[PDB]
Amino acid sequence: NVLTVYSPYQSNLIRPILNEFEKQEHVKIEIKHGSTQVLLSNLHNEDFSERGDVFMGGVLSETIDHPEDFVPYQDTSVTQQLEDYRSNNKYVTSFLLMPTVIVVNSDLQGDIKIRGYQDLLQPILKGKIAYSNPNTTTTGYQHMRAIYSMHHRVSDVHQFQNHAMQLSKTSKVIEDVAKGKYYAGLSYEQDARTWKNKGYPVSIVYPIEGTMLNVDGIALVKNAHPHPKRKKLVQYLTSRSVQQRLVAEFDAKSIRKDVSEQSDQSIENLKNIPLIPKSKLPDIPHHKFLEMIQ
Repeated sequence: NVLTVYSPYQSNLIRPILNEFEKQEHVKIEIKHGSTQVLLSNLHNEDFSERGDVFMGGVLSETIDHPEDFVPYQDTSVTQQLEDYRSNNKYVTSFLLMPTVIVVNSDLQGDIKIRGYQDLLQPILKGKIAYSNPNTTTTGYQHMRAIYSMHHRVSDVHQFQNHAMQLSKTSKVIEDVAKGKYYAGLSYEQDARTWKNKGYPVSIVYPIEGTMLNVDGIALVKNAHPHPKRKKLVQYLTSRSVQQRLVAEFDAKSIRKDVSEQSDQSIENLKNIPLIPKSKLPDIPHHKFLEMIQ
């Protein structure tokens, strides 16, 4: 009896973690891959009997437009989760924290000042910075929410979109910035660090106006025959020892109170990041926000 997991994460990065669960619980996991929104849409158009069991990863509490596709579940670990990033919606369990960032090509930058979104509007940068399509990528979507949160003006989003090139994939932003095609781009910490660590001249900037923190989540999928091990998979992924392993192996921060941000790589501490005031984060459904800025 196969346990089926939807995940927007690259399989090569989640396989070691899930393989340990496979051994512990004597179950085979099958992973369906794609972008967050492709997976959510295919899941939506699947019959109950063909749906998988768990949606693992992605900013689910900001992108799920069909809560009816998921099963309310409150994880054992929630009382041990950071209070500010606890889901607040019954069908998502918060899992990891990931800052969105501006990436800057430090060879190209010279004397150009870039501390946040409004610096990206300088004339010297016109047409020479990049972001990813917010309608199809979670990273583009989150960045447009961040820009909207500065003054709650759609016109700020449109202004930025008249200054920056839109790319079809988030991975193209960091690659094209790293390789010198653009001065700067809108990305997220893991991608930025990945390419920085390859040796490219990538500087990481947390937008001073306000930095959007991605809360990745896990959700149980509503299907006809739920796998008996699926809740144990959620508990496993939010357990202290797995969360410790994720902070140590990735440029992500744990959702847990009792897990430290210390890790042998490059990472700023949350307390030093200029996060968007909570009373600023637009409380707008995914599809409605995209219609707002269309």
